[PDB]
Amino acid sequence: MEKETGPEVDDSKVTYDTIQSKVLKAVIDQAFPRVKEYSLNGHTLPGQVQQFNQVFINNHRITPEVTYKKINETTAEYLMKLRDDAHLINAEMTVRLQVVDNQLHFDVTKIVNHNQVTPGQKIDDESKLLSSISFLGNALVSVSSDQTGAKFDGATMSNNTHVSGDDHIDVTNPMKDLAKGYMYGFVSTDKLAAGVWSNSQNSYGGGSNDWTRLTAYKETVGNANYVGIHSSEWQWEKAYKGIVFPEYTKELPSAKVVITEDANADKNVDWQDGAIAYRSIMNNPQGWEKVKDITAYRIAMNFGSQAQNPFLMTLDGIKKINLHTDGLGQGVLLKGYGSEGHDSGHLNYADIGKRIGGVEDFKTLIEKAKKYGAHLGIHVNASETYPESKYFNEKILRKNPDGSYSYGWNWLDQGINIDAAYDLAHGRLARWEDLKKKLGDGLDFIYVDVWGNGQSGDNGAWATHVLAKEINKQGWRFAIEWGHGGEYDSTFHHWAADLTYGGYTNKGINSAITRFIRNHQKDAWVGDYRSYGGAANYPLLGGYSMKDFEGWQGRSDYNGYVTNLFAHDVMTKYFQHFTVSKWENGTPVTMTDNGSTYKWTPEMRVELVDADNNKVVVTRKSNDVNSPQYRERTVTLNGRVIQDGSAYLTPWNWDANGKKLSTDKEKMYYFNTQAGATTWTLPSDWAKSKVYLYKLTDQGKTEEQELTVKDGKITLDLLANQPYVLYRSKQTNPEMSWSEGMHIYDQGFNSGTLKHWTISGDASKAEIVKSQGANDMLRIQGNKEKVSLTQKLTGLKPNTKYAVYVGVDNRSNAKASITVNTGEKEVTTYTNKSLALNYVKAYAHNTRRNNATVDDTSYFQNMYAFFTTGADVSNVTLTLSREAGDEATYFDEIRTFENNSSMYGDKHDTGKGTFKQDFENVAQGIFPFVVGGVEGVEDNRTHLSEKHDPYTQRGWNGKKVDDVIEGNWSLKTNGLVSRRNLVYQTIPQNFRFEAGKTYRVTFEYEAGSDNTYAFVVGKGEFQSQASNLEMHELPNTWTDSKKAKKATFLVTGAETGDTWVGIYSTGNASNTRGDSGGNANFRGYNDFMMDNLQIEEITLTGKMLTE
Ligand SMILES: CC(=O)N[C@H]1/C(=N/OC(=O)Nc2ccccc2)O[C@H](CO)[C@H](O)[C@@H]1O[C@@H]1O[C@H](CO)[C@H](O)[C@H](O)[C@H]1O
Ligand SMILES: [Ca+2]
Ligand SMILES: [Ca+2]
Ligand SMILES: [Ca+2]
Repeated sequence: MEKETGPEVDDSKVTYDTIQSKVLKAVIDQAFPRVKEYSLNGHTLPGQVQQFNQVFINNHRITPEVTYKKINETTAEYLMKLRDDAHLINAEMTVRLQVVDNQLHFDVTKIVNHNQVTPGQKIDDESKLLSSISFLGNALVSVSSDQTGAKFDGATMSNNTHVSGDDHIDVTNPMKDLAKGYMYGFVSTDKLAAGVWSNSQNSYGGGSNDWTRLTAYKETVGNANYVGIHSSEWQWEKAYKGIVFPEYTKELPSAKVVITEDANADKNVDWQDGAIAYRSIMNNPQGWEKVKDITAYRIAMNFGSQAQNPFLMTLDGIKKINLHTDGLGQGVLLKGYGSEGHDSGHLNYADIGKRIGGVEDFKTLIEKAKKYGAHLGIHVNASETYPESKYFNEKILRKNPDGSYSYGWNWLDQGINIDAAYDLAHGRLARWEDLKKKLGDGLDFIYVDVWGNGQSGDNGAWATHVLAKEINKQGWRFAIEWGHGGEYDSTFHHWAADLTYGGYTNKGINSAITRFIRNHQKDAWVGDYRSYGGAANYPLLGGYSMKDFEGWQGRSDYNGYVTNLFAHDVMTKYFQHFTVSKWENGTPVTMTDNGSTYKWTPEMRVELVDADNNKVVVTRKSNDVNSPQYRERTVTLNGRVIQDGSAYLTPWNWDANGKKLSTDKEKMYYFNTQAGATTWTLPSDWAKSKVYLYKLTDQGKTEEQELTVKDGKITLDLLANQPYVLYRSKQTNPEMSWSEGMHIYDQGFNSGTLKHWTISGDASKAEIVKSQGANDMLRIQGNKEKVSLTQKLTGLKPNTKYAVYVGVDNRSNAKASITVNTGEKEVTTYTNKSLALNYVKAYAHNTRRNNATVDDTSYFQNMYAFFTTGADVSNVTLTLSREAGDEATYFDEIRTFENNSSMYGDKHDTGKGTFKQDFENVAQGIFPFVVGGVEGVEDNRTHLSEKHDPYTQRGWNGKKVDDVIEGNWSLKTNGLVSRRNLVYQTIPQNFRFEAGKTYRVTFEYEAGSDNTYAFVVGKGEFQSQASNLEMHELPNTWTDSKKAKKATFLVTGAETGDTWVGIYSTGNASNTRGDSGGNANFRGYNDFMMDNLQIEEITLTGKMLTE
């Protein structure tokens, strides 16, 4: 390429002024808000050297009519009149340039559109809107090829672990053309560096063209090439289908430059200096300060009406983690906080799940969690909804150009995508406000699922910023799913933090520049996941690795959750207590993974600092990618080694909420992923002290040991993959108030003792044991007389209807019971040997082998009693008991909660009389049924359907069957045809067909197809040697009827006491009547609904004897 030339600059007709602080001077044009050049400490950086007195308004070139006033020594103002009659532009904007020390601020301080526009109202011509303002062509700062050390460094979005988003370009003549959007951009010489920020929500496209708030441009002036950094286009008045968006969607344009000399004392001036300085001018995502102390993220899941994780139970998990981590902070995402659980009731943010304890128990959880530094978040959706939701309406639904619905997720029900732009223009904000009003203060984060994939239309930079602002205004921190989502406002990205998702192309932000700037503010990065290669092959800063134990994607591994916190997250979070100050890359390496062989340049040393001038240095032990030392680091703190390879001994000087610890609460954590002795030098303020070591378990600090300090050093030869904590004085474990608010002490058997139970009988026959999944359970076995355990139920309300259940898995034929005595009345329920395996994926005692109770299976099911308090609630007791037997009964979870069911002879309490279930007051689940094995262990596609006329009912969008037969609730199964398996069944603990007695079972049902579902009678454990079943295939209920049909069956209890009834998915094909896809799913061809179940004990007389 030949040396390049361009026009020289004739400034004979230009009048310049200067504005200046004590350190920075800017030469500015009086004709237009342009900076010609900057001076700081006798060094210079150009701005926009060649005048370009044009702006682009609505993508039309306009020569503004400008008037100027120098306001004061640092500040100048420009009034810019904008007129283009052909394009209906008639407006004016005011711009200020202001120097603040080493910063230059560019602000549009006022915009007036002389066209009539009313936010929230119709506009008849959208071209009358003043929708975009661009000052592209006027660089805010630049560097010239004639300057020594001239370089540009910029970041773009990459989520591919093989491909850095960063460009590093020497500014030379000749050089390659450059006209490109960037998220972050720096220019520098050997003397000065500059960074640029803008609030522009411009996009040039997806991928690396998105979040492009800056544009870099090469311009040749005379014999020199300049690379300048411009703000990209800003947005202003916008509409959707003629409806002008709310005023809050308009944010005045702003940009800033910062200019700096060496800022990290390396005696070199480069982008890193600019990046340090940039932290003073940048936006900061709201809530970022919390991130560094949220060490233990996870999800607690509810789904399908089951109430797997009631709000108050989540507090007990918080207490386990508080003990086991010795007080590290937590972040629990409540996926299924609303409606019937996860993926129910979307858009109605304020509909806090009633079956998990409602707003009252949510409020208690938020408040009580504060002292454990445990922050709660919720999962919401702003992209799709279901007929059941209050906010389902034709107007909000997304339609394709052809008029068809854009169908969304199908799982419990068939959802339809919403039009997010319509939503914004029609009151979305108020839905957040309603949640805030109902819930109150103290919620930490809103995680918006799906958003950023386009299901709801535009989910790009501008639309995301608007959404985030609505959430942030309520006091909530923003979190999103995708690695590429929410770059401006997010603090957490699920597919960055859960390293398993998506594979190597779909991870966190692969940018050294961006991570240097923002590592401490968000979990948005590339973590250690060797099989992805590139940046994910042992990042020096770590990166959040999220696992779970409360039901998300079936996850239940408590011990592995904790090991993972210490293996990845403790050091990741340690670094976030500092800001990056220096970043050094090594020589390129060659890697082969994921179907390619490629080059990657790794970081070899990263330094960080804090406001106390502590210095952390992280060094990769080798640049050789084929050496084990490539995947090892050293970490020093003020030169003292705190990590070396597999082991660390790291200080922690912050409480669970991030507050500075008192001196006597300062501690160190030890963790080593390998066996072997390690030796550590103590800091001077430990070297002469006594030192005590504790093994951390789910019981807190254990196995106290005083260490021998020799020559200021300690040596630790401890268990691999086991956390320990060290202190300078003896420590104890506090009272945890297990299960506070739940009316009973420790109902998950987490406290290591049964001493708070009153035990009647031989106490040696009751003990806490661990399941095959390491989950604690009460076990009674080997007893020749009854064994009972009793507690008072505390804190109840007088004259109030309650439910209580215990989870029970009985391997004995002996009676295992739950009994409540209110003082005035006693009620009891029992089970003999359990006969139904547990298929609920989000429940910790499902039958997946790794969750198994014993013998590789789980038959846990909730065993209920229903009672009513009297006037005095000072002596209400709960007793778990077991009659004599050699085999074991296992119990876990005793939940007592308000309930208004009337199942027993039209009365609430457990007792005699005709059994009825109208599904209107279900405590949880699908009682008296339990989900069967039709889908295996799954987020079962059977739940309690909620009415929303007309959308849930026959006729809407051609629906063939009602979701709800009577009242507000029914029992719905979505699409589980042709499975040759049991959809659900009663169990004796929930309804016992007594030996030799006959019952009339009646219900109303909808069925979309003939003989796809059957009513069945069985006994004992169902086996799909297949079990004998009495089979009654059911006809469709709509081709010859305007409503649900009534079914009636006689059932006699087997002498073995183990008779049950249920609904079975036959082998027959369903009939979608020529419909397909979403229409076929929506319309209910493949569905079954039940309501108004009655089971009446009868004596067969007269014509009953004929059938
Ligand atoms: C998918 C996922 O991990 N989470 C939820 C979700 N994410 O949005 C997507 O677009 N996901 C996606 C990922 C890969 C390929 C296609 C799509 O969206 C869903 C709602 O649209 C749903 O909530 C996803 O979670 C699943 O939820 C079901 C129950 O509805 C079930 O619990 C699954 O185990 C979850 O992964
Ligand atoms: Ca430097
Ligand atoms: Ca009903
Ligand atoms: Ca539903």
